[PDB]
Amino acid sequence: SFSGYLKLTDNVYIKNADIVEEAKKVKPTVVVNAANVYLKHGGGVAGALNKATNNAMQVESDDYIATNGPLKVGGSCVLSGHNLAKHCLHVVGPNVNKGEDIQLLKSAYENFNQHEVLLAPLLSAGIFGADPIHSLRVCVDTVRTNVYLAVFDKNLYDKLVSSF
Ligand SMILES: CS(=O)(=O)Nc1cccc([C@@H](CC(=O)O)NC(=O)c2ncnc3[nH]ccc23)c1
Repeated sequence: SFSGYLKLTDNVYIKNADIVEEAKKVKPTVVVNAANVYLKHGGGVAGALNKATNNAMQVESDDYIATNGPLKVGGSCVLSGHNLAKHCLHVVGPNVNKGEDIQLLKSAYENFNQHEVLLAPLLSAGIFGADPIHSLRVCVDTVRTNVYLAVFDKNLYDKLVSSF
């Protein structure tokens, strides 16, 4: 039920929207979380998604980590979407502020290819420290499935479209 999106390519779409509000409106099959390897959803997209689930996402994530250990940078896991989606694909993009290799951003986007359609943020952008224009280019050049990108900041949305 996605609406108001601008088509960038055959499979990539973009909208100036809060991913939490977009998830509550659409209730997609898959919402992507901008996760860290420990699934500690403190801030950014992860903190906002977890807060919308009344912390049920953090409780579920802590049990997952206790059983399986941390994810790899560039890796992912599928957990419940709670009240936002059927599923949440927790994807770990490299955190540039922590010295993580930006080359892992392509591996992180490759996780999207296991799902026919997804609502997602730009990986590694925001508090993760990477250039969002770079993140959109890697998204477009890596993801082959249908991805609906929610870009929170209006000025960033405008720059992303103008420079595409
Ligand atoms: C530094 S920047 O990436 O160019 N600018 C930026 C400006 C404002 C925000 C951001 C990042 C910050 C971050 O969550 O780590 N936000 C998002 O990517 C985002 N996207 C969709 N829906 C959302 N709901 C809550 C956050 C959010 C980034």
